[PDB]
Amino acid sequence: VSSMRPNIFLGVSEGSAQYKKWYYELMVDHTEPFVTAEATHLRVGWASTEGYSPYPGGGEEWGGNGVGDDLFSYGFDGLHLWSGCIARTVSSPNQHLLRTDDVISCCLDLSAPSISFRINGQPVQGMFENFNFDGLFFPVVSFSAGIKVRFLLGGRHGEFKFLPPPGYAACYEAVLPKEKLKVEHSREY
Amino acid sequence: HVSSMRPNIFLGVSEGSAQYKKWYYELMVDHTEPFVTAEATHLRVGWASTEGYSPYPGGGEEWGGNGVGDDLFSYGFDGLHLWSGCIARTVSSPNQHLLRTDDVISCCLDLSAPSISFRINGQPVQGMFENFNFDGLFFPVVSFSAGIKVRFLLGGRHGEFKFLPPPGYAACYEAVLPKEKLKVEHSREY
Repeated sequence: VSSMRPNIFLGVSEGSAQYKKWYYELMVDHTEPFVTAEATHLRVGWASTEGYSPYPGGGEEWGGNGVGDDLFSYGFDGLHLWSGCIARTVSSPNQHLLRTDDVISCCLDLSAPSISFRINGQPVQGMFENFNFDGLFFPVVSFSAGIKVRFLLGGRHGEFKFLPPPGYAACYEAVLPKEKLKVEHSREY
Repeated sequence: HVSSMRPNIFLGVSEGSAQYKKWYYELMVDHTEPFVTAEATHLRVGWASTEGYSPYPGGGEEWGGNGVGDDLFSYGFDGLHLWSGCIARTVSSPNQHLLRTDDVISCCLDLSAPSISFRINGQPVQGMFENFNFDGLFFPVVSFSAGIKVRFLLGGRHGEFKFLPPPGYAACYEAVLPKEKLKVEHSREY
């Protein structure tokens, strides 16, 4: 499984009076038809830097693993929410596994805290809430071979298809000052 | 304009056993564009240190994905020049040229010297990096403009070298953390 993420890192510093509600969308451009359902993986959501792999000297690195396959990430696959390698079904209109032209809205509310999703503008009935966190969250997607997706982070270069829920800010605005917005892709060698 | 790639191989000094202090990999250039006037190209390969990561709140540190040699924590070669701190140092080699299709660049990191040196199509590049501080962990890295296609040859089954590493050098592939899978990360402007 491959993974992609932008360089957008969201957290709370107590007393900083930060913006705490963040929104982005993912558009699915292509999935592979001629592959089996067990060989297909497409999940989108959020992950925490607390899930990084440790290195000598206190270093920590993103592992690029499947969204929801650990205790520090939270994914949606169209039918299910994933966390801790466990899937749970959630309802949405016309619910289906993620496919070409789906637009997934991803919501992170660090004041709750909560994570929720929309599919093609419509609420997904089921959320993650009151999870403990100790790190920074980033948008993330994981996918099997040949799948093509794009982050829509807001603004001229990734316009949202849907209006964010009240109180939510566009993820592109959270880039660190002086850094350029970039997308990182991880794949097995 | 410029993208960057790296494997998850991190090389550094420790107080433990250190049979291998000299590390080697190759980069194969699969495609560069022939000469065109409407665009300038960029292709640099070498090494970077985690000390060049960008700091984030809470002590986080992230790879910036910037051009190799565009800061004081990375060390790049482009066929004609070595780059560090955004400055180019002219070096020489036989049959000299900016990197092009089918070039194989050897990259060498010697943590005992310390030094970073290069070969091009098997021949030594005359001019190396030597009088640098080498704090942090080093990783192979490449930076390139759009449409350029390159591959790391790190050693191991999936990336055999075209040339023998110089005496005393070990393949980067051997330094993967034992619980990690070998992956390549690609950074691109959004």
